[PDB]
Amino acid sequence: MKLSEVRKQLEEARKLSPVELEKLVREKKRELMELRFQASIGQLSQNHKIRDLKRQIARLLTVLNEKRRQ
RNA sequence: AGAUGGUAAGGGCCCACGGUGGAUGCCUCGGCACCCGAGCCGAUGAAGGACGUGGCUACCUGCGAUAAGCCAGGGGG
Ligand SMILES: [Mg+2]
Ligand SMILES: [Mg+2]
Ligand SMILES: [Mg+2]
Ligand SMILES: [Mg+2]
Ligand SMILES: [Mg+2]
Ligand SMILES: [Mg+2]
Ligand SMILES: [Mg+2]
Ligand SMILES: [Mg+2]
Ligand SMILES: [Mg+2]
Ligand SMILES: [Mg+2]
Ligand SMILES: [Mg+2]
Ligand SMILES: [Mg+2]
Repeated sequence: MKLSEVRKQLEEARKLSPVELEKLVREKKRELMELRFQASIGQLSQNHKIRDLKRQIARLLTVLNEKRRQ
């Protein structure tokens, strides 16, 4: 993902609530499964997408944790 | 009558060139010694592991379902 889009993800994420973070992670985890399936039948040429999503989910969960941590 | 040479199945010595083999010289990612520095970790679960972890991944390294990585500060260019 582009560095600027990462900052953007963090700012937008940091504005969210725990619950909104949970919904969004769950959606991204879903979107990853779709990607996995496509990789397995050979229809995902754009395979950088998998590394990306996995890190968005990390970043989000990382932030969720920030939120709950205090 | 007499007498003396060309035989090489193969062998031997020498010479040339090779094959095998990995000495020797040079080399060094490594080791060794001394000196200096520095010296605890663990229930906030250690040391050390198992199994995982990559779009394609046998192994090693890294990492832990947030899985060759997540956030922030500093450095660097
Ligand atoms: Mg004769
Ligand atoms: Mg002969
Ligand atoms: Mg002969
Ligand atoms: Mg002889
Ligand atoms: Mg020879
Ligand atoms: Mg020498
Ligand atoms: Mg020590
Ligand atoms: Mg350990
Ligand atoms: Mg491993
Ligand atoms: Mg990042
Ligand atoms: Mg940094
Ligand atoms: Mg920086």
